[PDB]
Amino acid sequence: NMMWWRGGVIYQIYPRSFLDSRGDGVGDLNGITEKLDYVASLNVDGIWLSPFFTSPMLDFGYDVSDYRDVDPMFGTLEDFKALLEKAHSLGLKVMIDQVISHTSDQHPWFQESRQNRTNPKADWFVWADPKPDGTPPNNWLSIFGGSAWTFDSRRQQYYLHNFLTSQPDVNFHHPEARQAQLDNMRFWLDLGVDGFRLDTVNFYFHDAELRDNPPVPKGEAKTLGAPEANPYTWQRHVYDLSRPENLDFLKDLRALMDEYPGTTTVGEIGDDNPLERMAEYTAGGDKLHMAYTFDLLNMPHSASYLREVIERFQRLAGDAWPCWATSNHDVVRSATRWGADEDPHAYPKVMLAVLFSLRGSVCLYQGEELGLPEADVPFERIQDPYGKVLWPEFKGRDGCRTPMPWTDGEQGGFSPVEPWLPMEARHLELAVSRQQDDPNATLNTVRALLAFRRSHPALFDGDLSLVDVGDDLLGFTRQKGDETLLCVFNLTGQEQQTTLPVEVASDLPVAHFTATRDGSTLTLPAYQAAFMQVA
Ligand SMILES: [Mg+2]
Repeated sequence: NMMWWRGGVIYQIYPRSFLDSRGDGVGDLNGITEKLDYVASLNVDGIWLSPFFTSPMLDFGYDVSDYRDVDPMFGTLEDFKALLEKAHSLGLKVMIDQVISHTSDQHPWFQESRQNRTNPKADWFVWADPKPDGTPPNNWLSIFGGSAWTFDSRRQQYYLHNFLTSQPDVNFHHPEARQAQLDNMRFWLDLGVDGFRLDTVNFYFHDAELRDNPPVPKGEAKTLGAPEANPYTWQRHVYDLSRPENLDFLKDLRALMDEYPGTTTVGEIGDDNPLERMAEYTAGGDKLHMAYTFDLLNMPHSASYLREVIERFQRLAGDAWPCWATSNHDVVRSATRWGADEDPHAYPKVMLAVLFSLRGSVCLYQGEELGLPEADVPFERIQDPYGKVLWPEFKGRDGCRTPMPWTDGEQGGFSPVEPWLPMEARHLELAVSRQQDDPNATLNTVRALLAFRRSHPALFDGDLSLVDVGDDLLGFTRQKGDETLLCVFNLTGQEQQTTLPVEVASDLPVAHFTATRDGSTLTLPAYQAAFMQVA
């Protein structure tokens, strides 16, 4: 089953906030291992672990100082090997973040590189002379605030960092640096991991000519990957990322993956035109296997919007393959971001039915299966550096990173001490223990939906054809071989009725959804999904 990834459903675990088995208030690897039975019970096909590598934690793991080891607060490399073995014993694939665009400034490569202009690693990061006036080489901005360039007195040069000052970007124009990153990835492949989530995958190359970005014209939409309050959104990102050279590197990376049959990659795209970049990066069978974008990670969420995304994607490369996600550790939890003005119990169920019915692979974020709302983290508990630069207009990402509620008890059973981010009180009522045996809880809707998805080949990788069910319903067929299903979703809080545009052979009940069909007339109460076998 070497193509499991092309349609598979992956559960994203954010290790710091999953389960603290050790007792310091931070989630760790043994905590994950303890809960792998729960993960398998979701009927997902695998997991993706956010970073657990040695890190000063200034960007909570995305600032890596040793690519081939586990940070002591998460445990050890043997703990990882044990996690991997247990996941495999349960039939789960294990993917891990690879953060190859940048290192921590505490990474030995950077410690060496920064000493002078002449050392063996001088060119492994992106160094440039100041302008004659002493200022940065160009107008590029860090996503986390200020110039993307920081001066280092040792070299009398600036280095580039798209993110924190402590996250210097690796110079992909330097072949030895690219190869060192591939070798780091091979280390994990040799341990038996099933694949990688590639952080900021389109960022790897910058323009060697260091050209200024043009401004975004007034009245034009801002990028989907950053809050509008961020100055980063005032530029069109043409020279700082998404450069042609990256396509060739993706081929080298794919060649590595191809040496390990059954392994996969999902790239994180952060681009002004993200569907286009995802299609380009995942086409040709010789680059990324799949990638996700911020198209479904932002504010719009109507049936019309979703149709628009699908229509746009269906004009792009026919050999592209998307991974769809509605939540992750970088954005407001979907139950709030999309569902704040909808019924808090019913809406996440139909939203997830949609996610699980789109043509593509799926990433499901920890806690999204519980219908968890965004947490409200008080100012004095804020941890994310991205929550301390644009406050209060943008409050960072801590609200989606609060600890998982295993129980309704003290700290939700997450830790014996006060956790690194506060347990959200509302989450206790929605805890795993509270949903486990409630057939009406979102947890069990998810289990049922994913069991249903598994039972229909059309819902793994079938073609998708939009059908006309009116403006306020989302409807499409999914087809693989002899199976054609009609899928219709009412994402609204009001009943909708439509004539069906295709002939239906039978109804397919799932997960306590309650749509009524009388011949060609389909009635969908608020927040209901309907699946039918097409004649
Ligand atoms: Mg711990």
